[PDB]
Amino acid sequence: GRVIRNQRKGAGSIFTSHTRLRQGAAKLRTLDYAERHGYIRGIVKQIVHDSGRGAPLAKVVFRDPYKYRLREEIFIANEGVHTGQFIYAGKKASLNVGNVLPLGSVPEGTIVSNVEEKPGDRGALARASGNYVIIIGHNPDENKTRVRLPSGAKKVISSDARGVIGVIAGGGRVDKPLLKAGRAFHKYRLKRNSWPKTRGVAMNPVDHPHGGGNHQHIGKASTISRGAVSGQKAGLIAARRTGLLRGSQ
RNA sequence: UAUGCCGCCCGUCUUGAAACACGGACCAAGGAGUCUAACGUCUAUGCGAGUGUUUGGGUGUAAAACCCAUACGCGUAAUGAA
RNA sequence: GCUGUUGGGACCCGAAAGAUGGUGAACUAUGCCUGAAUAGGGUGAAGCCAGAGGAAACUCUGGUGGAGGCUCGUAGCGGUUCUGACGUGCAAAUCGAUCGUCGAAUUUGGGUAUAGGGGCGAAAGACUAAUCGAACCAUCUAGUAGCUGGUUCCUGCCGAAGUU
RNA sequence: AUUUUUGGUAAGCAGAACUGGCGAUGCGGGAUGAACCGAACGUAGAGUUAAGGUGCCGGAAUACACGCUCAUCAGACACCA
RNA sequence: GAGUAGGCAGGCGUGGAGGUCAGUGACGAAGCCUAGACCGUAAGGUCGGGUCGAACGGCCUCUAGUGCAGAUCUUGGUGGUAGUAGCAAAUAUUCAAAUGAGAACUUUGAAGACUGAAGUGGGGAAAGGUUCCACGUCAACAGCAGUUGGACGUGGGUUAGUCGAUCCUAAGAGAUGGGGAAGCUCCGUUUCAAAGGCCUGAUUUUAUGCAGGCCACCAUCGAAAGGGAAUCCGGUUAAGAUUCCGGAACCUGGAUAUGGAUUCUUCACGGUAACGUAACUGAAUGUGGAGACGUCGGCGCGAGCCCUGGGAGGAGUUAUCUUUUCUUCUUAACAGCUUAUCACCCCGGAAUUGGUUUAUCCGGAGAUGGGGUCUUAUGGCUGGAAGAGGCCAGCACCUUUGCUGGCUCCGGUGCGCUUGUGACGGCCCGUGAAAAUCCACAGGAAGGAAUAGUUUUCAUGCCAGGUCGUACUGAUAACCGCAGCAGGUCUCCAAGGUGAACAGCCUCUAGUUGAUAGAAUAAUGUAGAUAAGGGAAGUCGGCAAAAUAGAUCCGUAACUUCGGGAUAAGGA
RNA sequence: AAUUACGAUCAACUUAGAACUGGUACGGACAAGGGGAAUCUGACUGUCUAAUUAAAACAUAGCAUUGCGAUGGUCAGAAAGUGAUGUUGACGCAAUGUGAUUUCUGCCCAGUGCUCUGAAUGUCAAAGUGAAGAAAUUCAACCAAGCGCGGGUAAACGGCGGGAGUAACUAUGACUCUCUUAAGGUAGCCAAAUGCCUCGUCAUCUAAUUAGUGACGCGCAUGAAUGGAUUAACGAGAUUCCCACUGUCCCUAUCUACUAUCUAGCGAAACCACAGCCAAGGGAACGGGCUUGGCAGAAUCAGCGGGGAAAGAAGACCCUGUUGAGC
RNA sequence: UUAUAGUUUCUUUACUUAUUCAAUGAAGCGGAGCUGGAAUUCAUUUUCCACGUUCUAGCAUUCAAGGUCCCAUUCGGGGCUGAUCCGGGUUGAAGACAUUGUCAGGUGGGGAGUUUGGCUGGGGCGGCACAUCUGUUAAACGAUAACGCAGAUGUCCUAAGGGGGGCUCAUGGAGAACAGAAAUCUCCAGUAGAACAAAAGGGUAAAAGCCCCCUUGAUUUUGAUUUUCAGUGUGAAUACAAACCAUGAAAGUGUGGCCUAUCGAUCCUUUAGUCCCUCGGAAUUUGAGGCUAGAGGUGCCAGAAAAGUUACCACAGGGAUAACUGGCUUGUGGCAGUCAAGCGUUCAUAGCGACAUUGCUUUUUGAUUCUUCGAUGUCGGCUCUUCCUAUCAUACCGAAGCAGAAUUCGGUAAGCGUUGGAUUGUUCACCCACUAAUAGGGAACGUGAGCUGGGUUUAGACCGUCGUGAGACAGGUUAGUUUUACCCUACUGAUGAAUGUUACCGCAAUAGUAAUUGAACUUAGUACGAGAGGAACAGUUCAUUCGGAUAAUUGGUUUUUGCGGCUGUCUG
Repeated sequence: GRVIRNQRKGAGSIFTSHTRLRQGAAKLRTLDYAERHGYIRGIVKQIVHDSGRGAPLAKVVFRDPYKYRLREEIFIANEGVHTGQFIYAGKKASLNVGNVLPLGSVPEGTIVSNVEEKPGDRGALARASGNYVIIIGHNPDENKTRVRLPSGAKKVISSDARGVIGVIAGGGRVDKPLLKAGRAFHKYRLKRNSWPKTRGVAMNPVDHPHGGGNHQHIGKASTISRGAVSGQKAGLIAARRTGLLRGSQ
């Protein structure tokens, strides 16, 4: 049998990200002395689009404390952030929308975003459109704060891990229907080559573990094991359950 | 050449080919049981309880011919797993 | 020395295959980069302007505008039917009429990436240089064949088997 | 293929027994035919016959003898139509 | 005395080998040809005749790549079919002369035609590679012909500071440090690297040591369509020209001396202001701009073309008519002075809400109104530049060249066509490259005066611009398809009429008139057509064809996701 | 200074309106929709079998499910100081299914599969542990994961036909039992592209209909995202009927051009054992040749498609082969 | 008992330094000290308590201030602060876990390799005719086949083996309380009609059977022999011999079952035997290996280790073998007789016909496998010719339960014709309608270089059922390339040398041949008939189907491009 679409996506020839039209790596400015001990003021110089990503990027000009420059940094604009407004990044920075303070230096119940998994990561969590973390709990004894992720999972991050206050802008983007194929086409054309997906069942048995038959049908269980080899996984990997539930998910 | 009578197209597989079975338009040339190691039978030749010079040496008119020691193979004893 | 046996290309010619190591994206497939190309019409979306009606709630009219993976149709791109032409052709896929579509999921040049149990696939086992249910080149290789075909002078004598 | 013989409606079908043939076989005859009849074959001459025939084709009695048959679908040589 | 498969024996023939016949042979070896002969049951042998020209044989033995009709055998050659099939799509040729041995095909003239500016026009890209052009020539090729040719023979021809390449980066490809791998080499291109360059004077030790000091996540390749320093006109050759010549520019790199401008504390002044003027210091470093960008719909402007008027020339028609049919009347880069949407500035203080677009946006973060500032795209005029080019007339000139003079002017118009563009607007879960390169500012390092010095962002002046490509076709004959193949192959420019129109049909410019021809008009074909009456009865099936059709007015159903259906239908 | 709705001038083509006129002609050539009533099916535009299939197949938006919070998920690499996603972060990435909108999406974890805040020891490898021995060694308990056992799960694969009798009356909706493991096909739909019988039966369309449509349903073998029932618009899709139209036909005819034909020139190929008259006979059971008859006269031209079991290609169907390949 | 600190022995934590994951251009880490403002126990040697920037889209870069030495006080350049000291651990996670290495268990069609019996009236589905046994086939020795017939085996038995001894079995008859058809008892007959483990056959009467007594010949050693047969194996059997036993008074009999079936190689493993041999430098004991006889098994039974699928398919072959024709056959189908119980008022036969029975045909379907697998183009229709007659109509006849008309049954007879449509691809079928009638057939199931391509049967696709699945379906559905004649013959037409030349006019061998059917008027409302209905020959007039001509007329055709008209454009 052939190597499946799924299998040869990871070889990464044509399936690589379309990265010409993008502004750059959206990160928080590196964890440094000024952010540890005080905070730096930055100016939201412009708020720009980014291709394959449905959340505006806030290009915010900071200074260089050590040499005479203006180190420009590319953020993911929180909703209500505007042009020329002052962003404040550090431990001592005030609790306003746009500001970058460590989760330890923040009260409980805050709606934070662009959070770090490790301290000095420069943003990992709640980075997509209309998504945010809720800082549930705390503990200064073994300084590690409890947080609730957009997936609804509770994690425990260090107190020195930073995050930007408010929700990430561009929310409700998914609640409009994409519409007539071409909208999807154009959406995908600037992220990746993962579009118009052929159904394994509609292929020949060479091409997919679903192929063949005188009727289109999977034939055996679509719930595949976790221990299934890299090449065997087509359907639902390590499916705890299946089917449409009644009442609440 | 005429005349009387006779005479299906060869090769092939086949129980059975003139075959409505296969190859063949025609011609020239090329074109298919070989050599080798090891053996069975039968026969010729030598020597014959022996036999085999030629791996090697000596020699040479020089890949020839001629000469030759010690082994070695086989035979001269079989039967037993031993 | 004839005959015979076995291993060797083993009387000669013949597979579909398999293995090793290499060469192809000048065709077509998909993505990316950087370019280019597409008359004239129909219908008349939002936004906008002026009217009329009614106690009010609110409802009707005319114009404007110029939307649409809208629509007719040219170039273009395609290939439905004629099961037309041709079918030892113009051509190893063309010709003519008829037709699909024609501002986008469009058409396309150059550059660049993906190489064979691999690619690529809006999925037909499709396409990957007229080659694809596993490309092409060389080698292993004179592959093997209980199977087909062939197997070259004369005369003389003898003369079978299809059964255990 | 005659004879014995199983299956089968049957078969130029399938399968046996003994023998003889074709295969591997020309020749005379049954018009023609692998198998039937007669005979098996160096090259010739002469003579005589086999099976089969002797109106004409066609070598050979339109021979002899006793009967039968007249068909507007005569009949005519075994295997064999 | 038969005989397949098969066995065995006796011989026939071939290439070589040892021996022998003191073999044959240029007075003719071998080979081949022979309705001549003889021997042999046969395989075969022997002889005569011819052709030919250099070797060959009998016999006794040795040895083998040793004997052919078949293998859809191999290679090479040859046939019958057969002077047959055929050489029939791109509308089409015809008369005369010339040339020549020879003309349907060549050259010229004259007709008649076609392509019809989405072309059979004029350039190019990739590809080819001399096909370009001249002379000589026709054995081969151009499926007829050939005097012709993209053929054949010998030559000639491609001129660059400005066009490209060269440079920059794009998707990417790739050394390096390193790490993997038995190894071929694989990963990665900023990484767990000690990863060199920049300028000022110095100080004049036949020119070498300083420091003002700075600055550093770092090869290279990658576009003849992206980014990009700078060229235009006229003429010129058999064939080249944005290159040659003539005239005029411009750019970059470097040198420098005058003119200017600035300078009594020196780095200019003016305007309230937007900003202006010929200049009018400016290191490190930092900052910002340009390079730098979608697509579409209408709208304004510009250039070119199209239509069109008067006048100055020439040509065509003229039995009749026509103040008319045709045609020339053109202005490059570059330099100047000027020229505008937009934006901005001052005065002013708006509701009785005004200004205003085709499109409804704008105004107390200051409208309207009055007056100003700028971008110079774009136009105007001028210089270029009339001497050029064009259209003429008169005069000669043996050749080959001329000489002389004249006109080259003034309009108008637009939902026109192409095209550049400016300000807007619709669209997006799509918001539509980067780098080289260049500039500007912030900044204030350093330097600099008046009886002599500053400044090269301005004016003039001086010098240099290498290397490679450059001809030609770009296709119904130059590229790929075995070929001079009805196929395929990327673009640019684009006239008149009809008409909505770049549709179809006809013409102008320019280009071809090439596709074997002549005769005759049977069958059957192929591509076009028409048919009385009936009207799907044909047929698997209304396949094929017929009918309908543009525009204007009238009218428009079920159903509906309320957008449609819709050009419904049905009429005039 | 006395104070209106007005002149001069130049200039395109748009639509109205009337008259006149013709062999009722006028988008005069060119150009240029046939339309209507239904069913099946896919919502639509889009895409592919270059060279026999353009479709109802693929895609699609919508819907649903599954995995994953990075010391990760899916995937790559012989390896690695290696890589894709990822210049990414759940409104994301990855993996499936169904296929617009409307309406709904039932029941079944017994089986296969997947998963787990589930329980022991039922196994339970190597290394380790202990016993015996002179050692090699044999024997024992301890034994990780997974299996096994227990739960969860069907928009996971799938299944859901269930099957009998009694009873008003004349065909039975009340009783009764046993369930194929778990449930017994629910709402719906149909002789449907799924119905064998089948040309089902009834109606309708026709003079006549194995066709069409609408109903009926113990449905050989319909059915709920292996989606079921609708469904406007769309379709070079499959099908039926009607009107217009016609050489499709009754029934053929005629015309044009280019062929064919003849000529000059140039000039192939396929195929070919030898060849080329029949009838019967026998025969590898369908002869050009054989036997017996019929017969039979040079050279041939244009047609033709009866024959040459004509040509094209070592049947691709079927079998065999101790021959392979994709799956 | 613990009080030595002499190892992890096992489990609960901790340390950084290996290993590990990040990030920065390795800037600010850690500890302490200042200033805190303060903690109040109280101004401290006590321990809790921060360390310069926030309304605003500006700016922040070349060490300035004080202080100290040099510059002889020119020029400025330098020390420390400004900005706290010390440790040089860049920062932070993670940590002896993970990572990696090796080995081990699980999972692993993602992937690789390979397999997927045989016989066979084609394969497959069945079956076992594949190893065996009885009877029959089997043709009186033996041997003998088929998917021939009726059956059987993969076991069972310490007694159902061995010996000996007593008795007689099936069944019937007559009889004895309960007791009867059947419980037990007695006698009489009783050639086996019983019994002997099974299948069947053979065998057996003081036994081989049934009852009783004792045993283990169902033992040891190896050889020869018979059947199958190669005179191999295996199995079974026979007869002795040499040992040891059993029984019996003994003769004797006994090496498993009364006889004919009941079973299995090498290699491997395991057991029995034997003071055995070997382990090769020499000893011993384990251990292993040998020697002789068993057992664990191959049922495909002389003994591979083995699942599908292909409608995407492939190669070598095969007419040894299927799907079509043809050939023998004729069951089956179709047609036709003989006999005649009877049906038909009566009446066998006008017309039919039971029970039987003899055929003929090759338009069905089978049976077979002879031809073809280096292909004979595989259904139906369209077209077209010819033939068969088993006659639907027509011609002329005979018969009748024939009055007429109508119909039925036959004869000669294939001359003559035998249709138009709806649905279906269909052949077949079924309806409507006209006709004189709408008979049946053949000719490679006529006819594809004649067409068509609906069906069938390649590849795409959908549904149902089946399959875990790939896939399957002679189930349904839709889309799906139909090639070549120019050769010979045949056929149709067209020439033609030679009969001294040429011309005209003829004859006729042979071959062909063609006409067809209906209606209407009259006969005639006549015959016939109770009536109702209702003929026929003769005499006319027209039609259908066919054929051969012909073009006056009618219609069609138009390149007569004959005339006229009309549009677009070009020729002023």
